[PDB]
Amino acid sequence: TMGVGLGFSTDVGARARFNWTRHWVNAEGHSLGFESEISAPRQNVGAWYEIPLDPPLTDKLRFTSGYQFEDLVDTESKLLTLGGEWHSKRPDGWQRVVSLNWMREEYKLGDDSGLSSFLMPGIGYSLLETDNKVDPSHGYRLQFNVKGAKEGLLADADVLHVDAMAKGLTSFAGGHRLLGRLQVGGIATNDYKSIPPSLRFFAGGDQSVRGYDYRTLSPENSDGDKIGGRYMIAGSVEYQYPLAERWRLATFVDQGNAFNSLDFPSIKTGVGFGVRWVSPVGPLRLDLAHALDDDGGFRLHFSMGP
Ligand SMILES: [Pt+2]
Ligand SMILES: [Pt+2]
Ligand SMILES: [Pt+2]
Ligand SMILES: [Pt+2]
Ligand SMILES: [Pt+2]
Repeated sequence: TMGVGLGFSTDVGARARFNWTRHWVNAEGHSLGFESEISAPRQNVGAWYEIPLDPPLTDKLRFTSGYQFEDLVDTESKLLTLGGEWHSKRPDGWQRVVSLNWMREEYKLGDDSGLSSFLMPGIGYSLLETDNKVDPSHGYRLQFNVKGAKEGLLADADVLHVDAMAKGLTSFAGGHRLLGRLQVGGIATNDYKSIPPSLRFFAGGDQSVRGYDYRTLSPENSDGDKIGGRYMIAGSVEYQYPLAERWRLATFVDQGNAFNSLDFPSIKTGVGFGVRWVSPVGPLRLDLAHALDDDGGFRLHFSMGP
């Protein structure tokens, strides 16, 4: 299968995606792959190899490697990664993923720098339940993921990173939709300074807290630079009114922040309204949001997501 993509976002700007899938390499049903995405603030390249186990569809190994450059707000990171995964799914729909990932990261947090490396195991569970694929009328997504590391065991620090997300949709009356969204993240450690950007948390953006620019909701250090938070929350509620076929009208309320203290979350609130269009290039969403907290102006968001 082949793929090329063009995109735009308020978050990262113009964007190009590429995919290369090779669906059968050998008699055991192995799959080969490549993918990349190029945007001004972020560029990455990736490869993957797949081996079907038994049952062929729900159990498999996927070996992967990757590179990602990221220059966002006041932090930069060159991230190199290798990994092995074992996917397995029970009839509920609960997908477990057992992973072993090694990574090396060159990073700049504010006015400093680092290079650190980790071999970290992770486990994930997912659940996805919807009615159909171009017109979903109700459904949900549950995602849970924990990874961790022990210093000495190829790690500059001890790490316990946890992230979880939940999406839900209901249609009621004559096609009136309600959309619900929650996301939480946390990392526990005894050496926060050795902890690179990829393991820290940021908030704000199209799919996070609308009304605020991408990854700007964050703790700052002594000198006033957004260096990344130990924790995050992001929640959103959206009402959609079907206005025409392929056209919906949404209004929303968002809340969220990235923060270092459970006692001072400093929750930010965004509100707004937008237009949704299921176009022949994808679900496009164009939003107008007024940030109510901090120093709030008005903001234009563009995105092409589910
Ligand atoms: Pt999977
Ligand atoms: Pt990692
Ligand atoms: Pt998600
Ligand atoms: Pt602007
Ligand atoms: Pt896209």
